[PDB]
Amino acid sequence: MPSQAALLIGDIVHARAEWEALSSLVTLKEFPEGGREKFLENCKSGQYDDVIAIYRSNISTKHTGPFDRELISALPKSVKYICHNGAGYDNIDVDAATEAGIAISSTPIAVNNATADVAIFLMIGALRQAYVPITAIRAGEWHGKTTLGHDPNGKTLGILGMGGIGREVARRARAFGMNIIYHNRNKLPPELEDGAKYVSFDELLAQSDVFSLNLALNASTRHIIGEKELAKMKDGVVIVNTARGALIDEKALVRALESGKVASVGLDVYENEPQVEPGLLNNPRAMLLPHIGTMTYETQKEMELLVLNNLRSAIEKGELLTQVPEQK
Repeated sequence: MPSQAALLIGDIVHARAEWEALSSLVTLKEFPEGGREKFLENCKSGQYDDVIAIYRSNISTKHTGPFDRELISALPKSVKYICHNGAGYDNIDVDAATEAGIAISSTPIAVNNATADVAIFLMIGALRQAYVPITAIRAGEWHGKTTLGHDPNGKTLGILGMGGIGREVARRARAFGMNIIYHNRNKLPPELEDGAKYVSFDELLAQSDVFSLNLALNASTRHIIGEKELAKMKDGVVIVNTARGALIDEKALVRALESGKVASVGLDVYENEPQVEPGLLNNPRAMLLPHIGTMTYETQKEMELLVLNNLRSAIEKGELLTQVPEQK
């Protein structure tokens, strides 16, 4: 009927022009900040009662809290679409949305290159324990206590969750001379394996020299790598995570670093970020970044544009471009 609106939660950094352009189709509304309590008050107040679609992002969670069952339950009945900026969306309760008649899109295949770039950066950092020489040169110590690292050449990269990101990690890692193995719940068809060898979960733990993971976070993949799994890995394994930190029992990871079971880690993500377990943060043999995977100009703008294109498709045609696989 008349009077459709779109609501922006949080900020749009790179694609403001594309957002403003949607005003030819709908009334543009914004919730740039304010907290969950105030967001819920706005919902109950009727002011969003014409909103058919919502743009939100992983970062914008700080302004509303997650789009969990409770928040979805408060959304006005008008809402038909939530277009999310991020390849991960573990802060949206997808089934609650389905029940409320809301379709969700995310941003898959825009994050792949940048995240993989950071995964390989982290892997080489971890294999060289590069925080030591990075710190030493700046301190005027030259090498300082730098120790010899290991070459990735001839070594096995194991990938738990071979998907778009994993394939781009594998492509890079092969150029470094690595052999690639992976485990998904189901073997991928040959073009999607793109050269990698399928193995069981236990075999992935046993055979990886560098172990990396790309899983969606959920109640069952939380701590999928815990004490038991670390104990199955090779002595001297290096672990890389650019996915979600809570996939690993970080306290168990710290104990495994401490015993020498794990030689090093290359992390971009953490179980309670922005907090990092102290024994992890304080370990100069670890290679650690503060979740910078997609923090580039080209990737961030591509991610925004994908969300806005989903929105425009939803409004004009009543369909999404990248609807989440749960609903599809």
